[PDB]
Amino acid sequence: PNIKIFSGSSHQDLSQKIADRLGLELGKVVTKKFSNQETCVEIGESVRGEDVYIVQSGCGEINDNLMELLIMINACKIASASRVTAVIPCFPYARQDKKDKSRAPISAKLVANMLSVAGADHIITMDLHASQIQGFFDIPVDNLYAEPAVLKWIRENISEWRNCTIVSPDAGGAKRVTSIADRLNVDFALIHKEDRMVLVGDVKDRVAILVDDMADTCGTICHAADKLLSAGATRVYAILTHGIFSGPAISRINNACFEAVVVTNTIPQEDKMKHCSKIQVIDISMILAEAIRRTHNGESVSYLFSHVP
Amino acid sequence: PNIKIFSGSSHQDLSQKIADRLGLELGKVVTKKFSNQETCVEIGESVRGEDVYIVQSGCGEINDNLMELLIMINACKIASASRVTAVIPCFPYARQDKKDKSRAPISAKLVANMLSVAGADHIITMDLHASQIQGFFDIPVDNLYAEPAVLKWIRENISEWRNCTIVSPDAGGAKRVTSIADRLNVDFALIHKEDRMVLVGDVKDRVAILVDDMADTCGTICHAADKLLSAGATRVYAILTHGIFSGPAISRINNACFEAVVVTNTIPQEDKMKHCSKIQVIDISMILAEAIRRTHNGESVSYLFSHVP
Amino acid sequence: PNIKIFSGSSHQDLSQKIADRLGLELGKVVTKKFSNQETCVEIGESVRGEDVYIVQSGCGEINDNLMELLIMINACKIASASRVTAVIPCFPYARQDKKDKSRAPISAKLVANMLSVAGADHIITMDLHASQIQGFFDIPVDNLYAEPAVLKWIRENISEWRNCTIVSPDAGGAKRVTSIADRLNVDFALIHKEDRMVLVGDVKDRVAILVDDMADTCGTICHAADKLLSAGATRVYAILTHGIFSGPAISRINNACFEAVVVTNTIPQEDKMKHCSKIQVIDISMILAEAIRRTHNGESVSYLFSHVP
Amino acid sequence: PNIKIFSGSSHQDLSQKIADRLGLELGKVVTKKFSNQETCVEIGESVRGEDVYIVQSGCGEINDNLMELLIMINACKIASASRVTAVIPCFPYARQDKKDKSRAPISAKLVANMLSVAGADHIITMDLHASQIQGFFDIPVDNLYAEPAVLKWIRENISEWRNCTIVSPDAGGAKRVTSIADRLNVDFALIHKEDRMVLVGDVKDRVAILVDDMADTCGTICHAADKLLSAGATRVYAILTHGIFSGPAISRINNACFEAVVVTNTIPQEDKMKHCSKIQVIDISMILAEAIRRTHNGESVSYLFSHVP
Amino acid sequence: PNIKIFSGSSHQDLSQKIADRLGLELGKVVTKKFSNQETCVEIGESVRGEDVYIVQSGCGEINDNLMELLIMINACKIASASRVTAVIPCFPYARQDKKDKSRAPISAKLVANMLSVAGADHIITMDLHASQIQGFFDIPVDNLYAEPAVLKWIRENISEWRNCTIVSPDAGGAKRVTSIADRLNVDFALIHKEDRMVLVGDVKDRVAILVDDMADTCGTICHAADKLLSAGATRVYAILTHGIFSGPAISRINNACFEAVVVTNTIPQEDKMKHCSKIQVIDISMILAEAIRRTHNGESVSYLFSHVP
Ligand SMILES: Nc1ncnc2c1ncn2[C@@H]1O[C@H](COP(=O)(O)OP(=O)(O)OP(=O)(O)O)[C@@H](O)[C@H]1O
Ligand SMILES: Nc1ncnc2c1ncn2[C@@H]1O[C@H](COP(=O)(O)OP(=O)(O)OP(=O)(O)O)[C@@H](O)[C@H]1O
Ligand SMILES: Nc1ncnc2c1ncn2[C@@H]1O[C@H](COP(=O)(O)OP(=O)(O)OP(=O)(O)O)[C@@H](O)[C@H]1O
Ligand SMILES: Nc1ncnc2c1ncn2[C@@H]1O[C@H](COP(=O)(O)OP(=O)(O)OP(=O)(O)O)[C@@H](O)[C@H]1O
Ligand SMILES: Nc1ncnc2c1ncn2[C@@H]1O[C@H](COP(=O)(O)OP(=O)(O)OP(=O)(O)O)[C@@H](O)[C@H]1O
Ligand SMILES: [Mg+2]
Ligand SMILES: [Mg+2]
Ligand SMILES: [Mg+2]
Ligand SMILES: [Mg+2]
Ligand SMILES: [Mg+2]
Ligand SMILES: [Mg+2]
Ligand SMILES: [Mg+2]
Ligand SMILES: [Mg+2]
Ligand SMILES: [Mg+2]
Ligand SMILES: [Mg+2]
Repeated sequence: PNIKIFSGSSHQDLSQKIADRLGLELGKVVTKKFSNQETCVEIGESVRGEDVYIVQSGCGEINDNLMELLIMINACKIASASRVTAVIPCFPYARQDKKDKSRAPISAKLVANMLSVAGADHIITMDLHASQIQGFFDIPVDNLYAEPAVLKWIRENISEWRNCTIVSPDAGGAKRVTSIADRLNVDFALIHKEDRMVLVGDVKDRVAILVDDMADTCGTICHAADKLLSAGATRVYAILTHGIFSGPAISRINNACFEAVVVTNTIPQEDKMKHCSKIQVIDISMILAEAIRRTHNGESVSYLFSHVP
Repeated sequence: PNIKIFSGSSHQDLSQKIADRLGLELGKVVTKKFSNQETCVEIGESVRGEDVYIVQSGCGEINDNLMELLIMINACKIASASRVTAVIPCFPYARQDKKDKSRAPISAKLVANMLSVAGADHIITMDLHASQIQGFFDIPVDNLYAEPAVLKWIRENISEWRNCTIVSPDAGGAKRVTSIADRLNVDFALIHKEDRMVLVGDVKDRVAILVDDMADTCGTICHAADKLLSAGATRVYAILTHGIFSGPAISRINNACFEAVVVTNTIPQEDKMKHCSKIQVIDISMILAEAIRRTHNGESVSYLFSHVP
Repeated sequence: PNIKIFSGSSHQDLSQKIADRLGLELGKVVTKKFSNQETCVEIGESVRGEDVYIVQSGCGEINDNLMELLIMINACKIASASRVTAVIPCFPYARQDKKDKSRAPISAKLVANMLSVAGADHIITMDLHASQIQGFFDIPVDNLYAEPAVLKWIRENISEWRNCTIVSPDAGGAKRVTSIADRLNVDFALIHKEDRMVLVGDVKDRVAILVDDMADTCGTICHAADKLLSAGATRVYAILTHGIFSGPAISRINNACFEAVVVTNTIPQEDKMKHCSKIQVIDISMILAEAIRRTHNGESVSYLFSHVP
Repeated sequence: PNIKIFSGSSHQDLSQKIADRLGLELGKVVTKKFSNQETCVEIGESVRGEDVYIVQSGCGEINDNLMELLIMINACKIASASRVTAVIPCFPYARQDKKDKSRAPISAKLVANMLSVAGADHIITMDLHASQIQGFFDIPVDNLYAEPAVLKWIRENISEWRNCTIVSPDAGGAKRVTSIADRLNVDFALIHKEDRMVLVGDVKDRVAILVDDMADTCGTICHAADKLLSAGATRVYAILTHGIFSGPAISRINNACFEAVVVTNTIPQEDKMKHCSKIQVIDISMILAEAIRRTHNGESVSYLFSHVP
Repeated sequence: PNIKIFSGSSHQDLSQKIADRLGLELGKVVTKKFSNQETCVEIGESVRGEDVYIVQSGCGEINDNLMELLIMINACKIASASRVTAVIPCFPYARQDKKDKSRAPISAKLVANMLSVAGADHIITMDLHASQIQGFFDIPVDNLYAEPAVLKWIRENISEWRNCTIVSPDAGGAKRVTSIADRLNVDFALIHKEDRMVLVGDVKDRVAILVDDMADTCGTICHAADKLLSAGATRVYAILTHGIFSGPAISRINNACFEAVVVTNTIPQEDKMKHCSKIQVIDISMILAEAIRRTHNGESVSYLFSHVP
């Protein structure tokens, strides 16, 4: 059983980077639309008895990409692939992980059920919005972390990183920032709203680094950055694993005081970089490629939680 | 068939680093000396049907270490190991690779024959003194290169690396330096002796980096560094993959003008670092571990010739 | 046990010269081709209990000549010759002596293995491309040197030889030229490429003598000669032990500034001399004959490294 | 371990047919000549841990093709292929399988030794001239038979095949023809020379089918066909597994009385078909492909001795 | 072909004694260490067509001496010596001649393989620990016996030798002592441990002579001597062919009751004699010289099993 990497249409550059790191060519697949806009998928090579990995992120036209992924999984499964793995760098509907006093769907659970019923045997993803989403599955889920790559970027790009403060934009992400603060041996601050925000932790004359899983409309991080500059910070960075940047995010970032907005490439960023000078991209294709290769060879994946490959 | 890593007594720190990078514990082996100083080897665990890797460098008490390696290979082979690989970071007797108008042995060929007859199926080594030594074997030999790690060190440690000159100490190593000069887009200079040395290539007001496979007595690199300072160089570095440092090497380096003497850890360096402040060590255990893991899994090893893992 | 000299079809003039110097007639052998172009060999006399020497150079139709040599060795060995020696003035595939970051064969090692398995007990050759090729064998290899004959030619043909400069075309051959420069007590210069070439050593108003093991396409020596004339040299000679002269070599030499291109007769040269006026031939049949006679009589062969017989 | 099929330059059409029947693409390899006509081989993809099959027949420029095959085997073996198999449809030097009161080489044994020393683990060939050549190896040799394909051709092309006579051109091939005569339930005749030939077996008013392993100069089969027409045969066919057709074979066949000269495609035939109308080709690529696939999967190869796949 | 005797650095006095008995001078060889402690060997005279004997015992720095011997053998073999013989008075790793329910090497077999692959044609040794080691070779091995010299010493040094008892220290050596007891016409006793030892055979008022192949730490012979004095012996001698005397052997012998500890000079003894008064040395250089001369002249070597020359 050999590795076969297939790309959905969502993030083809990431799939190519992963394939190069694995020393493989992308599997032959046609993924287009019929005239009535139904997804058309044709696997152009035999996957019989192979270990198939389908790379598709929850970005762009999310429902189209999700249906493409489900259809590709189904096609590979009924084509007698030995194992089918969904590599989903940004998990769609992850923020709908609970009801919370509302007659709302748990869309993340529905997506997990659909992936299971399509025939996925395994899920590889990066920085799930809530790690409880792992429990939405009955198949194994490897939730990778961008934190090693983030730490690497911080050390090689922020000269004052030993005196910086890692800041959570809200009370929800504090855990994450504390982890980073522990790995860098720096202070960590929290910010939460009472339209006013309150900040705990000295940030004067120090570089502040907001850290988060995602930036969708960037209202949260822009408000946090305004507060950090109010409290005497020297420069404010924002580091996010998922740069969705929908709606007014680009305009707000352009009008914000960030020195840089670093995001990983779990979502393609070329279009946003055109209209926003201060967006920078961390490659995480090495982490994804190593996770694929370790799941295939039966090596430890959790080794990657703390080690940059 | 699983990976089993065994350490000879020559370089136990390197073996441990490799084992950690592989996520494995070192195999149980007793390697001591009988009273009459014959090597005693006892494999403390079953290696039947396993892929065995024995790590032993040509350093320290070279003949003792070589005999230890041969005895361990023999013990694993008659213990029904599926495959036995010798991981020899610094190949012993590599400099005796030819006769050249002398009634001399070709000791490198003798060592290759002894390794083959002991039962080695495969050799992993780093920067063979002459790559023709690969032809001394009939079994496959993977000759790894420290060059990716050297390039990484140069970029992250020499601030002026874009304006530096890579210098060969002699005409023999020019190929190597040209390779490095190609990967950095810098000038390359040669130095050869006519007790006088002649240098080709502008080095004034520029950082010079001597590059070589090994430093035994360091007469070559010390003379080259003196010449480089004569020709107006600003600082002179020396980068070698094998830091043997025998005889008067430490005193000469201490009396030399080197800013630093960077060597890889194919040979243990802790004792030399005690008596020489300007020696610095590049870890190459990641390259060796990746080579072991790729030979085991049937992935491409030559991928490592240009990529730091 | 008497000497029997057999000629392959590659270089019959050299075999005849060697046989005359030994006071012997060439052994009766038929070496032709079957209709389907397979080599046909028939030993026309008994070689039982004899010391057999088969002369065949790696020239012309190289694979045909090599197969002829292997077949003749096999025929003599199963005909109960006491000892079989391959006299190979120019060793085929000598330039494929290593892999060097390529998925390439080590063809020189393969040729050595084939010669050993055909039944060769001993190899006599001249100026191996790399002396490490000696280690590719387990049988003894005598690598003779054309240097004594070259020194003789230089003294008797270049009137200004005491003020000449011996020049290496590249960094690889410097050793050789230094040896010659030591035996003549003259200056030695190096030339290496950075499409531009750099020359170290005064050559103005002095005769320059490029020295090398072989000239295949003569791009190297022609570029070196152009550079030497640029640097004010009076006349430029080229002396090579192996005159392969394949491809465009004859046209380039005809368009080059060489006063003469001296080569030994390890490879037949009559055809090339027809189309190139400035090619001159040094006879080395005396060295080969003396080496054969000394190996037969158990006298010192290395005596020939410095003495013209 | 996957199948990798590599083509030598001798018979690229056959290699492509085999690759298509296996559902594979031919492995990336460069096989050209250096300027001095030495074979140049570069394996363009990793073969590490793979089951490598190199297809090269003993045809055309036989010594060049044989050296190409040996060099490719060596390149794959030192590139750490798990297993290397030589697929040699027509075995070179097969007719030099003995000495027989001559001081001649046993060239077939030399070729076997060279293949073994190059690193071949297994040989697949078709209709060895003498099956004793199998004993020239110590590695397994699968000698396939064209007889099933020949029987198929006879039944579907000769309408009178139930009343035909299978004829041996000489006493040596009688076994073969008897085998065929047994599988068709027809008469079998022998022909041997006393310049006159004597024929045993009624052939009047019956179609005669000469059968043989090879046709080199076609003197044997042309003389046999003349004798068969003398003895009242209606039509004479010739069926050979190896159509070498060297020397005057094409002219003799054109002047002969054969209805057809059927040969297998162990040797490329397109050029000969241009100048000879009555040559016809049986495809045996299915037999070779099935043999490769069965050796790879550990299924029975001898199943193919009697079954067309 | 003449005799050439070369000395390794292990036992130069023995080599000189052998050379004098042969009427020869020791061959010119340089055997030193490079700076990094690799063995350096240079044969200072032509050995072409000669019968070369290299004398090196398994004593002192055993792995260094063994590597020296292998390198010297290789140098002589590629220097076209007609025959190379290793004269190894004490065979290294002889006690590691089996595994015996342990995952241990058979180091003696490895040493034999290394000697064969270095190019040894013949082995001369004295009192192999187990004569089965002869079967570890495919080349002839002459295992000489010190017994004639021991018998001579006993008769000329022990006045009561006709009434003495020859004693084995263990059950393993009984054969040897019985041989001696047969040649002297005396009683023979055995001793074996049950920390207690049991002795069979009357030894009261009689001189006892322990006999053995080697004394390494001398625990065995010291315990045996204590038991012999317990059983009423008058004086106790110990005679060993190999006096290794490593570890605490000298102190134990000094504290033991031995009248004398006689050893042969297969291992140099001058240093041990300085610190131990009761060590005495039998010269066996006459046996070794006669064995060399008889192998050279084709005379019977086994003649020496019973005759002092
Ligand atoms: N794609 C989406 N874009 C924007 N809002 C979304 C999206 N999907 C779900 N939501 C809504 O966003 C809210 C979830 O917000 P969020 O994850 O920031 O906070 P939380 O889950 O309440 O707390 P926390 O993550 O801090 O523990 C819900 O009201 C949910 O319906
Ligand atoms: N361990 C050793 N320490 C020192 N010198 C050694 C050692 N082993 C061999 N030598 C000697 O060193 C010489 C080889 O030197 P070196 O490798 O620097 O140059 P080279 O092979 O002549 O040329 P180059 O490597 O530049 O092509 C030989 O004379 C060899 O005998
Ligand atoms: N017959 C041949 N003709 C031309 N090129 C060849 C031939 N055989 C091998 N080569 C190629 O030529 C190259 C070897 O070149 P060359 O011997 O001039 O330099 P090198 O070995 O890199 O260095 P140097 O000899 O200076 O130490 C390799 O790429 C090899 O594949
Ligand atoms: N390529 C070749 N082309 C032509 N003749 C060859 C070739 N190779 C060898 N020969 C010669 O052909 C003869 C072998 O002929 P052939 O195989 O037809 O008959 P055989 O071996 O004597 O008997 P049979 O095969 O009938 O049992 C030998 O003299 C051999 O030297
Ligand atoms: N150089 C050495 N010094 C000490 N012990 C050694 C040495 N080499 C091997 N040994 C160990 O010594 C043991 C062999 O002991 P010894 O030869 O005295 O007895 P044996 O082979 O069991 O029996 P015996 O020789 O009486 O038939 C083994 O355990 C072996 O590993
Ligand atoms: Mg939430
Ligand atoms: Mg949040
Ligand atoms: Mg060297
Ligand atoms: Mg050097
Ligand atoms: Mg070269
Ligand atoms: Mg060159
Ligand atoms: Mg025949
Ligand atoms: Mg026939
Ligand atoms: Mg024992
Ligand atoms: Mg004992």
